[PDB]
Amino acid sequence: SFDSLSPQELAALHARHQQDYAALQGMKLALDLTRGKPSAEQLDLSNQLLSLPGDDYRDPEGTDTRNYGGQHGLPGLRAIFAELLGIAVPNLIAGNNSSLELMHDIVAFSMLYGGVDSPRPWIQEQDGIKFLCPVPGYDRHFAITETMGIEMIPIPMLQDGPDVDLIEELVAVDPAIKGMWTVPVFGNPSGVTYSWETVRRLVQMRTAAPDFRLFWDNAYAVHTLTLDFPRQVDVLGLAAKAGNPNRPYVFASTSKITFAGGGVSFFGGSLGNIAWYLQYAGKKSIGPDKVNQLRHLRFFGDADGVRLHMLRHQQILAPKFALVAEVLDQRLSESKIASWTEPKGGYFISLDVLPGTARRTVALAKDVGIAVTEAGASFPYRKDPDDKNIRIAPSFPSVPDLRNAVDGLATCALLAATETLLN
Amino acid sequence: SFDSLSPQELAALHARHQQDYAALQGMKLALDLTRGKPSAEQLDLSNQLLSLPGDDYRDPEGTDTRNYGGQHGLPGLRAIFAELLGIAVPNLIAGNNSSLELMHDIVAFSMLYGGVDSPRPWIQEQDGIKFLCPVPGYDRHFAITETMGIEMIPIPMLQDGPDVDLIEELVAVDPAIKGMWTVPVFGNPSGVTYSWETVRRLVQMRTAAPDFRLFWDNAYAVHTLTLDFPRQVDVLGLAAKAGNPNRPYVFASTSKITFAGGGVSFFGGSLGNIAWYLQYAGKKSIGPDKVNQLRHLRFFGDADGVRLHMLRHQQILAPKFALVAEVLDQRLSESKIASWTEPKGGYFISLDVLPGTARRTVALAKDVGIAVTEAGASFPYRKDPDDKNIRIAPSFPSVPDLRNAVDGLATCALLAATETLLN
Ligand SMILES: Cc1ncc(COP(=O)(O)O)c(/C=N/[C@@H](CC(=O)c2ccccc2N)C(=O)O)c1O
Ligand SMILES: Cc1ncc(COP(=O)(O)O)c(CN)c1O
Ligand SMILES: O=C(O)c1cc(O)c2ccccc2n1
Repeated sequence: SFDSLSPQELAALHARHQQDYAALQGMKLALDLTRGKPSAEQLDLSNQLLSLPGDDYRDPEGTDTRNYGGQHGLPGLRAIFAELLGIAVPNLIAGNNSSLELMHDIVAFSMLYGGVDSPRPWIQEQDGIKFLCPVPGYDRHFAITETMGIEMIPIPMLQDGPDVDLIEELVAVDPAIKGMWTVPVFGNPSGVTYSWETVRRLVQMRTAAPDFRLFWDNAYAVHTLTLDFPRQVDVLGLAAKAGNPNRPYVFASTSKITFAGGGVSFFGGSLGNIAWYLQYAGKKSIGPDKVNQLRHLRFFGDADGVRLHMLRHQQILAPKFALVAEVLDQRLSESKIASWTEPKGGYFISLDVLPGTARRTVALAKDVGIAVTEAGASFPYRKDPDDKNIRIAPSFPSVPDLRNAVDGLATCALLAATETLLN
Repeated sequence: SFDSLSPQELAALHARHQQDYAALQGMKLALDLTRGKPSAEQLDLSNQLLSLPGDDYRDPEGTDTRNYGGQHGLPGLRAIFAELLGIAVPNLIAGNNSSLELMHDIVAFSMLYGGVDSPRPWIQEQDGIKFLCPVPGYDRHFAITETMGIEMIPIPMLQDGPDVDLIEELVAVDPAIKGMWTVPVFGNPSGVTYSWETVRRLVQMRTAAPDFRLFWDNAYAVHTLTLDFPRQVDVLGLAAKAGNPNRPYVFASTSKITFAGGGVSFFGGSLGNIAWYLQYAGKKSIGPDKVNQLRHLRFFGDADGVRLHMLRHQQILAPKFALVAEVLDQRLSESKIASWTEPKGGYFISLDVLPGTARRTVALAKDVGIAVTEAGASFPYRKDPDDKNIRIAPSFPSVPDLRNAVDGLATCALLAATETLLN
């Protein structure tokens, strides 16, 4: 254990780490733990999509999916995800291949036009616009707010959601706070799922801004690492009962169900928000790709079809997550320099190494050929005040590559730890 | 000859037309000439896309199209349209199913961020922003500028392009004019193709705004109604020789080549404009749908494959355009109340009836069950100052429906003419 270590014991331990690191570099590795994309083996599960939908190009309504028209998306596919998400079909639309693009356009519409009940477009707010950002969180959420000039306020994540006490306090006195980024199930990468009590408070709390929005990015809605699927909290129902029906914007995607970048996105909200979004989305496109929505409807068949498909993903992913946890445990637990999540779903593991050493750890790994996500990536402005957090993405590499990559990463974290202790 | 006539005879002809209109009212019609979309017969030409790409999900470069990554689009598909458009592959990207969406986002980026060489974002221009709009023009272009609060200035269309003399005088002295909408080949709905000399002048003219842009929406680039395809003028090359390389934004689409709403879009520009667009598009999406780009590349094979496919469209469309022309000629020519285009390509015929009667003509047709595009639809703010222009969309209906609909429209146009003449 490294808080109990003598001065000689630390110098010798640092020396052993130096040899481990020397040995590691001599292996000339070329490994990568940085992107959360499905493995080829996962993608193969959806290869039937590559020959679908075949000659019958009509959906169950009789719609010719090959021709212009229809902003809402195919109702038959929406009905499947309506069940999975617990959102009524009229409150859910299906888009193109990117939920991020839906999230981006909603922010852009808010800047240029204002939301459905905004006093003015957000670009006209002379004191600027703020979003609350539970951390660790999703760097592509932060990039959207950063690029639009929206200030980001980081919020600690707790076991069953973010720090709602803190959130409630900020929004009570600051009318400039217009939004909050969330991934409310198996968060990227905390792995935290918001409890019902957390959700109830977030949709009931009084906000100084009358048009405050929850960006409810349910990217991992069905993405279990066990054989159970999580119950979806009824965020839209709770918000309406609280008198804030327009507050949540719900997003989902099949990027990690079928093809990453070749899937279908979803947006859910109040009827007022659906009409608001479609009014402005109609200036941008005649409508989404109905053929790809038809392929997905034919492939899935129904919601049980999606569930069955997700357990097939789970059987591939779960051993990779178990391996990462075991390796971190065997290399790091005794030193007590680190801690990590053991998620029940989602695509990431969040590792905290010794404070003050995360950047160094990442740099050490890069010079032995192990690519590790940049330090601070899960924080707005890439600013991790403790310089401790590293994201690990287990999905893509083979099991043997994953073992080599995480064992090397652990070697780098230990040497970085002894380096800082000696100073 | 209506305009030279004899008052009881004018009254008698009006009585004649009324009998024609009563007859039309009997036939209990339900017809529609408003839909600029491919017929089901045209869409059938591309039904093999519904089973593509099949088992081989890799492009020629080995890219797994089922997984994340890559903003430019598949190089093999870009190479086909690079040849068709005369734009080098690095200067052309392929998007999702909507070129309109590319145009919208570029305008949105210009408002929020400014273009690559703008002095400031357009939303920071205290005197506002204007676009030049050749008329008749594309209403969805006008909807983008209208929704963004960009003032539109209509420009008369002439035989070989818009009124370049007028355009040159406006842009030289007004720094608020930032852009011009164009459809430079087979314009929607004028059918006018910009001449080589016109293109040359538009890319050389001095503009008061240093970041003036030509929105070069080449929607109908290969969409001939004869057995020959137009030359593509090298707008990007000519602009670069003029010292204005950033001036043109080129757009294209397969919406009327393969599936309308299920095709692939394209954006072309200087290397600076490509990098500028992708920088901000990268905040919106991880990237476009490579699998649909793969289906199109596999379906088309090469540029000659696209050309032959377009000739298959021409065989379906040309008799429909010929029928409309034949009916208008036989019913309206003697009266001299009207004139219409005879386009060599594109999707529309532009009809001018007697000035002051277009709104009435449309109402009369609707009241006998013939839906006709509303007066002013091809003008910014829906303002046709002469109340004469009607757009005809020949592509969608069957030959018998097209014949009945255009013949009905003529009766309404004739009846509307005699009404105003007696008044
Ligand atoms: C919470 C949340 N919301 C939306 C999305 C995007 O989903 P859409 O495809 O529908 O737009 C995500 C996805 N995250 C992944 C994927 C990712 O970034 C990535 C980026 C570049 C190259 C490869 C990649 N694998 C990651 O963080 O690595 C996400 O976690
Ligand atoms: C001139 C023009 N530009 C753009 C578009 C939009 O095409 P897309 O389907 O690629 O958005 C159309 C529709 N045919 C059009 O006529
Ligand atoms: O939904 C539509 O029917 C629609 C909308 C458009 O902008 C079109 C443009 C060109 C051609 C057909 C079009 N059709």
